[PDB]
Order: sequence, then C-alpha cells, then structure tokens
Amino acid sequence: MEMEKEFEQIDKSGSWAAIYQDIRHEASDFPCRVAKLPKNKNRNRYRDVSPFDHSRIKLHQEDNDYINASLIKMEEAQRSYILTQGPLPNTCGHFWEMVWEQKSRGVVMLNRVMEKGSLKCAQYWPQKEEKEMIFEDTNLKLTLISEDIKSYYTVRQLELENLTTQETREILHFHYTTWPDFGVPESPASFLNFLFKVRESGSLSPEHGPVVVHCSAGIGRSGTFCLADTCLLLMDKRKDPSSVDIKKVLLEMRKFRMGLIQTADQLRFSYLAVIEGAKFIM
Ligand SMILES: CCc1oc2cc(S(=O)(=O)Nc3ccc(S(=O)(=O)Nc4nccs4)cc3)ccc2c1C(=O)c1cc(Br)c(O)c(Br)c1
Repeated sequence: MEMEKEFEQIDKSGSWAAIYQDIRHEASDFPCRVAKLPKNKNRNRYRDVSPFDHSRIKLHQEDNDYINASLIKMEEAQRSYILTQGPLPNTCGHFWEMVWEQKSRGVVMLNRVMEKGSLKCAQYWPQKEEKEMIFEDTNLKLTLISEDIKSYYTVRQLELENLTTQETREILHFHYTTWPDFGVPESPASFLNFLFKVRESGSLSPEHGPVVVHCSAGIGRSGTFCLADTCLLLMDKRKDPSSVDIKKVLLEMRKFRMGLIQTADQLRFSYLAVIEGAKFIM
C-alpha cells in the first residue's frame, strides 16, 4: 500500500514535523473580514481560529448572520462538511439555527465538555429527557429523545423544533468521548469505528445537509475526521486507489477552513487512520 510505505519512510527518517511544517507553509490564506468585525468578538472562541469569508456559513437572520463555521465542499468525494467551533454560552442558539437552516442530520462532537479541567464548550444539548432546552434568541426547542452510551462514544437522538413553524426534525448527536487530553489515540480503531457509525446513520449522505463537526476550535480533531473520511471515500471511487494523496486532500480542505490538523502528531494519526481504514476494507 503506497501511502503506508510513505508513512513508514517518514517514521524511519523522523520527519513528521518537517512534513507538517511544509503543509503549514503551503496552506491557503484567505481574508476573515466578517469574523474580525468588532461586533462579532463575542462570537469567536479563539483569536487565531476564524472562518474565511468565502466559505463561512451565514445565518438566515437579518443583521448579524455571523457564526464561526465553514463549509468544506469536497467536489471529487461528493461530500460536504461544516466545521465549527464548540458553541459558546452566547452562541448555542446560533449553533442550532445553523443546524436547522443547513438541513443537517448529524452533529459530530469530538471533545468532552470539560477537558484538562477547563470548559471546552457550552452544554448545548439537553442531558435529560424531561428537561428540554429552549433557545429564545433563535426560537428553537431541543429535546433529548434517547441516549446510547458506548465504550468510545455516545449516540443521542434529539428533536429540534422550529417554534415559529412548529416543524420538527430528528438530529443525531455523535459524541466521541475518548480522545485523550494529550496527543492522539494509540490506535485508530475506535475513531474509525466511530466514523463509520456516523456514516451508517446517513448523517454524511447527500440526501441531507452537511454534517456539523466540532471540537474546541473545530480544526484539529475535526480535521482528522473529515480528512480520513474523504481519503477513504476517494480510494473507493478511483480506478487507482494509490493515487489518493492525503497531503493534497488536506491542502484542498485548507482552502475552506484554516488550521485543519494542528500538530505533526495529528497528521501522523490521520495517515494511520486512512491506512488502517483501507486495510479493513480491505
Ligand atoms: C474502515 C472501517 C474500520 O477500520 C478499522 C480499523 C481497525 S484497526 O485500527 O484495528 N486496523 C485493522 C484491523 C483489522 C484489519 S483486518 O483486515 O485484518 N480484519 C478485517 N478487515 C475487514 C473485516 S475484519 C485491518 C486493519 C478497527 C476497526 C475498524 C473499522 C470499523 O470500525 C468499521 C468498519 C466498517 Br466497514 C463498518 O461498517 C463499521 Br460500522 C465499523
């Protein structure tokens, strides 16, 4: 397997840091003028993680359509993703407005609410069936329908209601709870399992709006998810599976959102995930 041989070559020469820096250098650079506007200061979690203006998701509300979220459109793989930041206390309503407006089926969460003893995002979904959430600013209701807690992840059924029209939708919350506080998983097994469980639900399928993916910043673990998914999809489609270049696919993705894959460790893991995912397929 061509990319596995490249993987092993980088490992032997210990050049993960150098390969990653090269990608960082070649990465696209686009304006984030809307994100930087003073009125949107409280709508961003990190100063250095902003959506490009050209691929940003726009809220269908007049006056301030801003949400820190980007549409990643992969033409060849025929797959779209919305990467966003973990909702802030003040952007929970915005978050679900987007989900509603973009006709999303699935929400993918790759972080725990608290990690390393700090809050990484707001508790933006109901933890108990009988305690529903109403978001007064965007006029939406959210109800926990069911919860399935597994070893490495948790799946939730949620009902999102548009209070204006009384229209309701079922939303699937896929929450990966076992990403380590430091570094990356030792084995891609559980991550790949999770990815394909997301796939199974139809949440990544063309008959629905784009999946909404987030970690804390919505670039690191988020990037790994999308990147692996796209690479594996490409290997299935192409006449020559060995032609799938993960660096090229990642550079392609970076045209839509900055900072996908934060460390050389994450890049290495992405490779691993694609390689191991391929060998399973087989
Ligand atoms: C690409 C999907 C996938 O890739 C994986 C890789 C691992 S792994 O990291 O342990 N690596 C691994 C493990 C086993 C093999 S193997 O080829 O020797 N065994 C099998 N291959 C196919 C069926 S049984 C090759 C590589 C574990 C589990 C998975 C797995 C799944 O979790 C998964 C796969 C499918 Br297809 C699916 O529908 C669902 Br749901 C989950």
